[PDB]
Amino acid sequence: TVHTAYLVLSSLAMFTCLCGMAGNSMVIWLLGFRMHRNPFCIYILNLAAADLLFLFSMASTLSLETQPLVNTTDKVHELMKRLMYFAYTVGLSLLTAISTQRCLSVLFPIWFKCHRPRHLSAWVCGLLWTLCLLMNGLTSSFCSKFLKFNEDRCFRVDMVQAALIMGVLTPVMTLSSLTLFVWVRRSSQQWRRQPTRLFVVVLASVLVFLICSLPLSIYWFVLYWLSLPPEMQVLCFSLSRLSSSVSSSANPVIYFLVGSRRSH
Ligand SMILES: CCCCCCCCCCCCCCCC(=O)O
Ligand SMILES: CCCCCCCCCCCCCCCC(=O)O
Ligand SMILES: CCCCCCCCCCCCCCCC(=O)O
Ligand SMILES: CCCCCCCCCCCCCCCC(=O)O
Repeated sequence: TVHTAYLVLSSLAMFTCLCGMAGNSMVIWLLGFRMHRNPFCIYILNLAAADLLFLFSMASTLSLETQPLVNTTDKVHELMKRLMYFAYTVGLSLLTAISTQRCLSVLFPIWFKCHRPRHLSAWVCGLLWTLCLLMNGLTSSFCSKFLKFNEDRCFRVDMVQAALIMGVLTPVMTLSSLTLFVWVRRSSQQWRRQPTRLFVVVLASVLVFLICSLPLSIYWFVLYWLSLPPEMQVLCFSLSRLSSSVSSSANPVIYFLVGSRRSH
């Protein structure tokens, strides 16, 4: 019954996590000190690193939660689960930043070329990492069974994190991507040959972000606390992990391969 769906989806999650390790390692290798004169390369490398950490963290979590969590595979297990959620949050924030950068590259092209700071991406990434680390430190300091545990404070932290994500990251990313789509459609499709590639890649990015990345967020930060019966909460959690791992493994294909002008 449910114990078969759980194990099969966990096996799928492990497989896509390992594929994500391979892909993100290749992307990291291909972006070292070079192929970064393009303003669209710092974000991709940072996203690859964050996705690699996130997929490694689920790989470890799935390996550890198989064997009994008696006394020694529990503290490290929760540590790397917190690491996984931190990396997931920073990856979602990086996706939002990438979409906003792509939108601004066409909404304000003169500013993007002759006025954007050469290191704007660098400190935006640094600020995103710092904010994600601070928020996840708050989350772990109020929700961990080891560090410091509470019910009301943990619920409040989860609620504020869910509000932040679902009211900043999803609206900003969706509006930026749809503004890019509409601007290209209503400004370039009429004059030149229709940019079919741009439309299809933008739609694929939005679709994969909406139906693959959010499930884990909407489960962990919302569906966890709402009173839901068991034997179905496991299914939601496992579907969320599989969708998020698929999204993180497909990010290198949809962001680096589509946009590999330099490596061509
Ligand atoms: C207020 C809470 C935190 C909100 C963080 C939002 C992160 C995504 C939006 C800004 C990122 C992209 C900024 C411009 C990037 C560029 O054009 O190089
Ligand atoms: C962190 C992201 C910051 C984004 C700031 C956007 C700057 C826009 C500046 C005004 C538009 C300049 C180019 C068009 C000029 C015009 O309107 O005629
Ligand atoms: C876990 C906390 C980490 C905090 C700092 C993380 C910084 C990640 C890397 C940001 C900059 C990447 C390289 C930029 C190079 C450049 O364009 O000069
Ligand atoms: C560099 C970014 C910040 C990283 C650290 C974030 C804060 C750590 C977690 C909070 C620990 C203490 C929380 C309050 C404890 C209490 O009120 O009993």
